[PDB]
Amino acid sequence: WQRIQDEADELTRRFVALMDAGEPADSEGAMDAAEDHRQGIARNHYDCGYEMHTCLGEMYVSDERFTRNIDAAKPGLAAYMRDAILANAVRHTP
Repeated sequence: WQRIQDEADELTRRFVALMDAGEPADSEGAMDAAEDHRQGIARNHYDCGYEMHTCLGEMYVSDERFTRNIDAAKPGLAAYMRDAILANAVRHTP
């Protein structure tokens, strides 16, 4: 497919779908999604990096430039995602 963009968009729906259920971002399914999230991100470049994952959490809310674009497809998804990243990361490394 060579389309390394639509794949990321599947995650948003996947994460957002969690919001729809209002599951706990610490949901194994959600967190497992975090594992998938990290796996797909790291797979594109670099490798294991829970820390680099935490770094993206910043843009998911920091720098109104990125926050504004991400959350544009759903309100508050950015804030919720930040919660998602750390919980998965924390069970691995607090």
